[PDB]
Amino acid sequence: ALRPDMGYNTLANFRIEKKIGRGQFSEVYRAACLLDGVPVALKKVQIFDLMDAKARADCIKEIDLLKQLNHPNVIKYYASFIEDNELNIVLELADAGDLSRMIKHFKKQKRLIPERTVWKYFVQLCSALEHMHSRRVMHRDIKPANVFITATGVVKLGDLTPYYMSPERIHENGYNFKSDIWSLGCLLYEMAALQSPFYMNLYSLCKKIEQCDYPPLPSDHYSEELRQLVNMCINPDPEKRPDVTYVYDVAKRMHACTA
Ligand SMILES: Nc1ncnc2c1ncn2[C@@H]1O[C@H](COP(=O)(O)OP(=O)(O)O)[C@@H](O)[C@H]1O
Ligand SMILES: [Mg+2]
Ligand code: NI
Repeated sequence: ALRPDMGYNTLANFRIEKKIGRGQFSEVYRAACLLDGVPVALKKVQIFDLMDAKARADCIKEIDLLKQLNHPNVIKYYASFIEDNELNIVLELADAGDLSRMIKHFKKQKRLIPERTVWKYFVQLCSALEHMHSRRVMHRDIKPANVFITATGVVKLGDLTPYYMSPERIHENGYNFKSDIWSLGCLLYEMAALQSPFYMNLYSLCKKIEQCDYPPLPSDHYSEELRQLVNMCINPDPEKRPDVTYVYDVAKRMHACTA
């Protein structure tokens, strides 16, 4: 039964329409908020059957930080709450596809993504990430499949064996902001090459990374600007990588003067 005072924080205020995903830790549904008709993704997690006191604190503290985020290029966290012995996370529905599939399209058509199109999407992604960093929140899982795109071409940085392993993460050092920058650079490269720069185990990956053993992007399709931005973002040394604000400023310049 409906509970109007409860907003997005109770299952009674949602109607489940379809199971749309199965995760390793969760099951994901499409649903509608009965109060305003807004469609949403609803995750249900058995955190009591998989987590411990400490983990639940970390996860829940993190989710609560995430709900404060508010930006057009970042998946919105409307609510989270314990109910039926489960963590329920209510998220902005991002239903139309993602960067991983866009890249498959181009591969299938045997075409590269024009530089202009790369910037069109990358600049939105930078916008998303600068918002997060400005709020002192690290994303932690930047990868093409986690970069949703609406039917209208809007980037939606999705909800936080990882796809892009940074050197500090490979060696179990702390993830931090420069680690997001590393992923961001790998993603820019992947948009331009249609493959990860380091496309195979962690030792050989470490080797490759320390020696920049990745194939160069073709200079006849991609500007020095695009290629240098990749180069500096995936520098093995975190201190050599630029902050997100510098990356964003280039993306905006390049988006402006290629469109
Ligand atoms: N906000 C969302 N909107 C639509 N689908 C989503 C959303 N978040 C996740 N999904 C889908 O749910 C599936 C599994 O969720 P996932 O993020 O892997 O959860 P976990 O990693 O905790 O198991 C994925 O295929 C993904 O496409
Ligand atoms: Mg999963
Ligand atoms: Ni190593």
